Amino acid sequence: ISVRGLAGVENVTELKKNFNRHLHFTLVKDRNVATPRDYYFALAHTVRDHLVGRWIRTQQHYYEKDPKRIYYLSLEFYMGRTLQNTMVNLALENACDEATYQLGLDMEELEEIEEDAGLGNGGLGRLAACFLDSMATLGLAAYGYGIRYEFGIFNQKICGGWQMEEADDWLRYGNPWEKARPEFTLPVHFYGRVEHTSQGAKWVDTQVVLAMPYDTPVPGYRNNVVNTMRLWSAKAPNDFNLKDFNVGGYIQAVLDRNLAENISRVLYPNDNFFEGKELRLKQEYFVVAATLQDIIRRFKSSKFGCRDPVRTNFDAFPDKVAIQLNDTHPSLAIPELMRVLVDLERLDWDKAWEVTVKTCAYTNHTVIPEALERWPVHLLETLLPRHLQIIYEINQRFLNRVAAAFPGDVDRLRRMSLVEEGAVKRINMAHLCIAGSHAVNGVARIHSEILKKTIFKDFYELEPHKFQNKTNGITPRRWLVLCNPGLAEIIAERIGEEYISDLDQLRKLLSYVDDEAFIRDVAKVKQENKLKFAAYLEREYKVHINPNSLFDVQVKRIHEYKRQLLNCLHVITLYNRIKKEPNKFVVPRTVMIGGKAAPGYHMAKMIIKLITAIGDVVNHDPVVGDRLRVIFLENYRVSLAEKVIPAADLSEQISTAGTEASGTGNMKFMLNGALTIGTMDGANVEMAEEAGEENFFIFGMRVEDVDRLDQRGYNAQEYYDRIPELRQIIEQLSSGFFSPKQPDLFKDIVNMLMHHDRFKVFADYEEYVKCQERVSALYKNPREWTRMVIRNIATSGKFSSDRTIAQYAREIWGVEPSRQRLPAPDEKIP
Amino acid sequence: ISVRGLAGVENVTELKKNFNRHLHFTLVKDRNVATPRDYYFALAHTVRDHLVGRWIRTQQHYYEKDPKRIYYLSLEFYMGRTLQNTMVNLALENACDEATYQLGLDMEELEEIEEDAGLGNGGLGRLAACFLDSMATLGLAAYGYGIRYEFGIFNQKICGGWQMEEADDWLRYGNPWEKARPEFTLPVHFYGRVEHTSQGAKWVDTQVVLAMPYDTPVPGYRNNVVNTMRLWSAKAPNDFNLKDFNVGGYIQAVLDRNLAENISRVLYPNDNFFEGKELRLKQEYFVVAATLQDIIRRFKSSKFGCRDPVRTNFDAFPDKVAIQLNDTHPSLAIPELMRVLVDLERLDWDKAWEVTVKTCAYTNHTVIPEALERWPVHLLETLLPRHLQIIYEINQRFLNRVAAAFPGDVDRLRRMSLVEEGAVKRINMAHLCIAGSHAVNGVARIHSEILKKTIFKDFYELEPHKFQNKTNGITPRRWLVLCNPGLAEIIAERIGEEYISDLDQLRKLLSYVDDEAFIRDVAKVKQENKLKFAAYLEREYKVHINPNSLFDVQVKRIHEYKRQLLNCLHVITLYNRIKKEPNKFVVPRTVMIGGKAAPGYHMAKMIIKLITAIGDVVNHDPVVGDRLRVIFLENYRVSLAEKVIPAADLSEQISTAGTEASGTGNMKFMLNGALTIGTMDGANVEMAEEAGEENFFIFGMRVEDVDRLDQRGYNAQEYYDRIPELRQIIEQLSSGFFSPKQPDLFKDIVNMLMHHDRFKVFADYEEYVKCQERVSALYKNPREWTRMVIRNIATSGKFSSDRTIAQYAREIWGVEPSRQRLPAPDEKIP
Ligand SMILES: *Cc1c(COP(=O)(O)O)cnc(C)c1O
Ligand SMILES: *Cc1c(COP(=O)(O)O)cnc(C)c1O
Ligand SMILES: O=P(O)(O)OC[C@H]1O[C@H](O)C[C@@H](O)[C@@H]1O
Ligand SMILES: O=P(O)(O)OC[C@H]1O[C@H](O)C[C@@H](O)[C@@H]1O
Repeated sequence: ISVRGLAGVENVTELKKNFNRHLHFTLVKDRNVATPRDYYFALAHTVRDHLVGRWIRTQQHYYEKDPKRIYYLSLEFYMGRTLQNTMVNLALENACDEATYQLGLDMEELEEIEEDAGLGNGGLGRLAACFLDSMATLGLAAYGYGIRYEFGIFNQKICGGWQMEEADDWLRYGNPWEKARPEFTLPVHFYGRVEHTSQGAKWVDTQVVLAMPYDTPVPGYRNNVVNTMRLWSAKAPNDFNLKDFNVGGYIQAVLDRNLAENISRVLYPNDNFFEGKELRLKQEYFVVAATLQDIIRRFKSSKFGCRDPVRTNFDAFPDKVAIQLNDTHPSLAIPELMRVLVDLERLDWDKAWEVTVKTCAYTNHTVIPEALERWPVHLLETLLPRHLQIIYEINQRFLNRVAAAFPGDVDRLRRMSLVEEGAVKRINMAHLCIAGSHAVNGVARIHSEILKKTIFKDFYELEPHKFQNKTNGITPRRWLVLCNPGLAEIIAERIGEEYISDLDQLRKLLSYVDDEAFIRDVAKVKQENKLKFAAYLEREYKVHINPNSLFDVQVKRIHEYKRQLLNCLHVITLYNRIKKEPNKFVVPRTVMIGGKAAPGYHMAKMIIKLITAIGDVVNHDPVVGDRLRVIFLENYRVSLAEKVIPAADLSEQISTAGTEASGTGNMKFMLNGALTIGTMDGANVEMAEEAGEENFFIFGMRVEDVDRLDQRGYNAQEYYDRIPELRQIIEQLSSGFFSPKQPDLFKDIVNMLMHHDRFKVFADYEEYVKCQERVSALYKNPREWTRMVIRNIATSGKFSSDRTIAQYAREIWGVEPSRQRLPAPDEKIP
Repeated sequence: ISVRGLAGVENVTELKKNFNRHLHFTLVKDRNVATPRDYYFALAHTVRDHLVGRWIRTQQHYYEKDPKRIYYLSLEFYMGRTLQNTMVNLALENACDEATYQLGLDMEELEEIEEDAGLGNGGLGRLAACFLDSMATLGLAAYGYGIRYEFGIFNQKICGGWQMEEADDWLRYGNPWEKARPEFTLPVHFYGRVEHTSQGAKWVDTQVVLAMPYDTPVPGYRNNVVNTMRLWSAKAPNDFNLKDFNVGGYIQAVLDRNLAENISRVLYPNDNFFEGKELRLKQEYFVVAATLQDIIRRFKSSKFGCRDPVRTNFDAFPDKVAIQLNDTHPSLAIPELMRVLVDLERLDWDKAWEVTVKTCAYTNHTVIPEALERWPVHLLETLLPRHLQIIYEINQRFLNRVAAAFPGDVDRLRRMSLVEEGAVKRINMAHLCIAGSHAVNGVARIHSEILKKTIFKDFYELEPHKFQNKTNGITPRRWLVLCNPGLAEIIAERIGEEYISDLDQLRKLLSYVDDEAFIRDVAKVKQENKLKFAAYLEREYKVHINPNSLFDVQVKRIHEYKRQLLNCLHVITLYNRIKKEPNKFVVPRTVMIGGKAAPGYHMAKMIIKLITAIGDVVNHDPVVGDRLRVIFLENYRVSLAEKVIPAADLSEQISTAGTEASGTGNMKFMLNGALTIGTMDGANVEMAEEAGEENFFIFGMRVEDVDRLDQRGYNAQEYYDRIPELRQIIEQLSSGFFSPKQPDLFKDIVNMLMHHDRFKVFADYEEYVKCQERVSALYKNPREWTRMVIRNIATSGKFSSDRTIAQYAREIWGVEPSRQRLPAPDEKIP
């Protein structure tokens, strides 16, 4: 059937009775009333049963051996569905497929019922999920720590061409994967004040919110390692949240509990944009405060909570603990770790600081200013009084270091401060992270260099040793084996199965680049994938596409820097050329654009309306026929990504050079048989460098050209003046060609493009359509297109998150990865 | 070990492996980290496994045979713990005891970990729980319908002698008994307006709240019948509760969902007191609206949703459905049933009314005016516009009936109206229930008569056939076998086990009233029970009592009508007499008073403070020694009741004649070997009538005397003037003898007692202490005390809820009870 494992005789039988056990005992139903949803839960519980045995022994193991623990703090974990992925990593897919078949059910149909765990916005949240899978696969004693939001990223609905947001109640029917652990509930403090008494400061008169943990298993790939992802839930204490007496109402007091619990209710839907709301800041401290207590508790036990030197010496803390900051969101971990060590454990400042800097590491994800976390001091002052005091003290000592290193450089002092003066004083969280971490890293080589040359130049000059680079990557398991079994199978037919946990081996496919059978096969799976997607489209969304056309897709969050607008300009150009010479042949294309816009991002929502507007015109023009279709992929999410990427021919990674830190969707497309048209931005550079620029469609300005243009001054009018095709499009938008009933509907877009384009869209237009012509030319030659595809796939190995993690492990965390199978799952009950 | 069933070889082994299965697979723990709480859950899941098989077949059965269904609507279901009760009804107690023993655990210790299901206030809520058990035991196709509050009755804490309320988060660790059924979620409407168009009225522009059901199994006693208790939870739709667009905030919109969901958040802690809050009215419509849709859906299927006459003829509705109203709380079921039949199903008014009256029945629980539900019309007008219109129309037609029956009786017309004029117009819910129900019943013979003679006299004259009586009762399973296995065993040694489901057979114990061994045994179990309670007291609450003293206990909600105050006056009297003649012998007593006061009931909370105040003085007076102890039983609830009642010698049921409708605690004490000192009120009359007034300690005014006194005019000063002992007590309270630091602390109590005593406490004082002397005299003669106890126990059979239900079944519901074992639980999987 494929290498989805063995469909053993004993195990298919075992699976079936357990499926029935759960349907009866767990779901309390009987075959005559069970619905596809009940069937999905019976299977889910059956699959979950197979990894609890391994989960327990993996955790017990770490307790016995006591290795260095890796804590990955992130406010986002974009997990997606977990049924299939678990089957894959446990080599249970074929057996389950067989068993459910014999039970007379379609597994694929049941998989579609599982709700996505959308606890993320985009890149940052998905990176964290890929990292978790890789860390488990490399046998690291790693824990994912975050917030269990009851409402993840909103579900997007397109009404009248506009985006409509609606609550993502992903827990409505329950989550069979998580395991509530009320018994490990911890208290977290807010507000209050600071008392300076005799021997130390005291954080007093605080409001308490409880943090209840929920554990979700993270199985490695076929090695029997099952790590833990612990998500915190907010819970109100029963006392003061009732006991602070003297009139108010008993009923009201109970109803008001949903005020402390609102902390974990919803994820902020902002991608690469900072919103200084109090609720956000509370979420950030909540995950940090709770997580640290858990970290120290585990440390206090270790082998020190037995003997060792005997005296809670936190000198070994950094040797046993490593906490990674996914961006600046969990940055309060730095002052919080100090608060505990100094205030509670009573270590002297300097010893505490040494421990802190040595166990923390920060990962930066973007260079755009509006994405930078700068919290107003009045907010920190009110909510976390003691932490503000600690930050000021950290700032005081750090600046003194700078003054001593650069005597008389007074501007450098204000530039590097963690405290920013002005309208309102703010705390620069990124500066806090650099100072309290022993390693700071970019997510792609060019991004890492830009940090050193630009944004954090002063910091780099101060401590050059801190700055590193760790190019992102994706997990080959979910992003290849799981979403594209067809491609995975043909690859395995030639080079084996070891590449799933050793992607570098894909290089061996280079020697089949002229193989006639392989070329035919690679081309065949892509065709089958396109056919399956085209079908899904009519199935779930309804209104036909042509599977023979080139599948041009751009899927990612809607941003001005991602330039979905530049994609739009090309689409309109194609249309206009067809309308000019109707009876001329052009390569057919289905351009698919999908993504979510943050609710308050007006421009982004205006762009979604433009895309659908273009589609309304283009898709109903009889002269165009089936040569050009414009489709807006609704509710883009992980599960939707697993469907479109395998069916894509052209991947669009066209951000303005220097704005996309790395990107990961790009890598997803490369490994799945799509060719890339993009700019020399983020990881695109390392991808073209790995595949050879000849096998990539690079166009536009490089970083240097962008900067030259800024010195000069960017004037969009010039481009409008010298390019008639560009002019024609802008006047079409301005006159209502795309919005008849509301002719001035797109005035904001035109106004912006002509007068305040921060991402110089017009500047890359000419080179962009010229380059698009080149891809169309190559698509006309199937054999050569496929051969170039083989060159990309065979060369994408460097982009596996296993490689990224192995580097973090060795160069930051100080641990050694291991592909050693944990001693089976085998029963056992001590 | 006792007759807690057989401890079979095959079944004790089977239990143990399943206990381990769950500990591993369900709890995801391993013996080395499992805590008593984990052990309790493994056992709970193991026990729950044994009744799912029976649950499924019982329900499937009713679907096949299609008998008349009984729907018990109640806003309260005071369930308590369910582990032991399930073991008892499934004859699993000994096997579980054995198995857990072999696993090296104490079952009793694990039982104590289960949280009470406190979804009730007192009598009314517990009656509903006893009824559910009896209905299952008598094999009736009955369903309990209510609200799944996430916060039940508050947990009471005594601080400084004052009651402190704190949230009852009974779901914190989860509920292994319930089964969420998200797939049967229903929509419920609120607000909106009424549109009168061409063919009928339309309820329009309504706010929608979803009702999600949770099913809990209700096993009958050893007959393999497992009925269902369905509790509704409020859930916000994802749409409008987000989709009603045009600024407000996306985050805020999501946070605001906890506004529609506040409907099922907390139970109103009012016992026999009406609070006209909107939230309450919403809870009342919510349970009614959701439940009815479920009832009709099941009816539409029946055997009509196949064939029968063919044409949704609701003429057979009353033949297939019976809905019982537990008080007036679910009274909106009457107009709601009409709304559906008329507005949605389009039946003519008269046909709809006929169906409605014929399927509904109302149970009244009290005669005090402040407990009566009179909803302001402006509230119904805003929240349920169409229902108000229907009520007015029902009122119009009913009054016309009255006018036609009593021509010219204009006062009778205003007196009987469902609408009350005055300050604000209100809707008398009790009048609504009488008019739209075919049967109205009291809960005790005297209460039932009072309804006919007083409160509902006019209604009785109009339709004498509606009014009935159904004396309350309690379940012998939880209230004897479960809480007092020792007494149950010795009874079974003589007369067998058939009495557990046929309590009348207790009469056979009358022939052992002179049996020397029995007298010794009955006396022995009571001593063992007292010893176990005295221990529990020091264990969990700490500060000694003497097990040889008479255990004088009064446990029920704190009310002015229950007269805990009269109990207090006696306690102080005892104290004062001892202080007068210290070296005189008096029978030792431990008087225990326990109960919860509604948060806003100032007097009730003042009484709790008085009780603890008396204890502070009495319990620390060296001259008193161990002869007199005053203890306030904290957090009285079902689980606490199962501990004190079996250990009681004297039961206090001293309400003012004519105020306690029936009472049920009284019956609990009678069946458990306690003698009763009380007034001729509620069921007390039927109890003394059953045991013989000679075996009861009756004192005080009868109803007639109370009324004579009211004609005359009650003057408390008279009693104060003629009774020196009474005078001495009042002046002690007034001068601070019981409150040194705050001498005027109890001025409200004294003021009330002397000037506004609605329950004439002083009037029953003399006869009360005189009578208390008589019980002390009899306690001095162990043999005779025990013999009188045997007379009460042997004669309590009439007070089993099986008898009550059998009567409801035959005289109201029109169904026949059956003690037929359902065809085993046996596997099966169709
Ligand atoms: C991989 C992924 C992303 C990131 O895409 P980029 O093109 O790097 O912005 C965003 N959303 C989802 C659903 C993803 O799977
Ligand atoms: C039986 C019971 C009641 C009712 O007691 P009465 O004396 O009839 O008021 C109240 N609360 C609990 C805990 C009960 O078990
Ligand atoms: O003790 P910590 O590491 O917090 O948690 C360890 C626990 O993790 C998971 O919930 C699985 C469970 O078997 C294990 O006992
Ligand atoms: O169809 P209704 O009567 O609503 O519910 C019937 C269901 O009740 C319970 O949840 C047990 C389950 O086995 C049964 O199928």
